[PDB]
Amino acid sequence: SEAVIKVISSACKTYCGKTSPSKKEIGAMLSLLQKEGLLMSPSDLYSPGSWDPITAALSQRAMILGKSGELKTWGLVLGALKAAREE
Repeated sequence: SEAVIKVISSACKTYCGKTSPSKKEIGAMLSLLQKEGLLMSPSDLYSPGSWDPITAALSQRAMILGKSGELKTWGLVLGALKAAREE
């Protein structure tokens, strides 16, 4: 799951624009989406269609639990992959 972090760690710097996530966060997110039962692999981040239930899910967890670390990474990592498919 190294190629799934390089494609985002390099793309976010072009999409997010001085607002990319943290290297330690990316690894703490791609692994969460799996256990959460959202995706089966980190490369699934390139699947524009399941972000709906995934985005609303992480947004609800931050509230129920109270934290917002993982969700923060999703909101950013998604801000890039979203503009990717476009252009």
